Amino acid sequence: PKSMQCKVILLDGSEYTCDVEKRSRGQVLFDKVCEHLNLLEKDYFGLTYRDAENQKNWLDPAKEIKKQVRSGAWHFSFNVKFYPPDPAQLSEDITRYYLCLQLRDDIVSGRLPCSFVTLALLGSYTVQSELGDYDPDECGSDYISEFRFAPNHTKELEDKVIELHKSHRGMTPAEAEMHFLENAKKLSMYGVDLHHAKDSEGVEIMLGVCASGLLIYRDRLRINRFAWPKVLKISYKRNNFYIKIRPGEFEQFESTIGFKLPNHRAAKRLWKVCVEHHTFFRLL
Ligand SMILES: N#Cc1ccc(CNCc2ccc(F)cc2)cc1
Repeated sequence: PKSMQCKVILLDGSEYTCDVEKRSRGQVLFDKVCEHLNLLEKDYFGLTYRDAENQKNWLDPAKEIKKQVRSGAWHFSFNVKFYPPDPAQLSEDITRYYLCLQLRDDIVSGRLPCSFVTLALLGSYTVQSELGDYDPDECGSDYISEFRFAPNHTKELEDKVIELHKSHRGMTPAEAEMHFLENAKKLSMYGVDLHHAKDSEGVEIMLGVCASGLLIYRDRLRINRFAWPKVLKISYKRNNFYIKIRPGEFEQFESTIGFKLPNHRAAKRLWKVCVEHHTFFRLL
């Protein structure tokens, strides 16, 4: 029985390598990675790969791996797929730990914008979880942490992390990670998957996919939001993406809203993530 080597970048930046049968469905690999991570609350997570166009794609666990990666390498990343709106409701601390690792990368990458003070507060909880209580012996007036906290590090940010870290004496790792998540979950771009698009007039917008629905970002002035329960049907056709909205009270007709995506693959990608979010957060 012929087996393919898989490589998976884990959220701590390490590599997990395993072999699966070449006709294996995505679930086979995902189960091996989750067992490696001692992760039981698996439903929030998934594997991504990079396509022939270098776009991030979710590996569909119900479909053959080979039919997805096609001509590319069996190289994947382990990621959060569904960001829980209330991380305190997760059963296990280790689930919150992996969600923290994802969010740290969302911040450093700049996908999750964050004020100076929130960058410092999140960094201070991470340090507290991983190193424990503040130690002046580890940090002089000129201290720079090995921890990546932000898309652009400054000395002022390092100092503020230390100042807040001093205030967390006696905090345990699960406690610190829960505080991290209580702050992170409030950020306006928390768990938002952003997609470049044009409206039915050709104006550049962003479509954001998240627990609370589909967000349209026209710019700092005018942001529309469609809660998932208001959405009856998501479709795509060529480069176009459409949402069918429930009729409003006393309105005779449903309303269909149309967007232009970069190409057909990008319309299909957006359709699939919206459908998956709609289903997940309907049931969660
Ligand atoms: N410079 C340099 C340099 C960078 C990376 C590596 C090893 N990368 C392994 C790896 C590949 C694909 C994958 F998905 C997971 C892990 C070695 C040297």
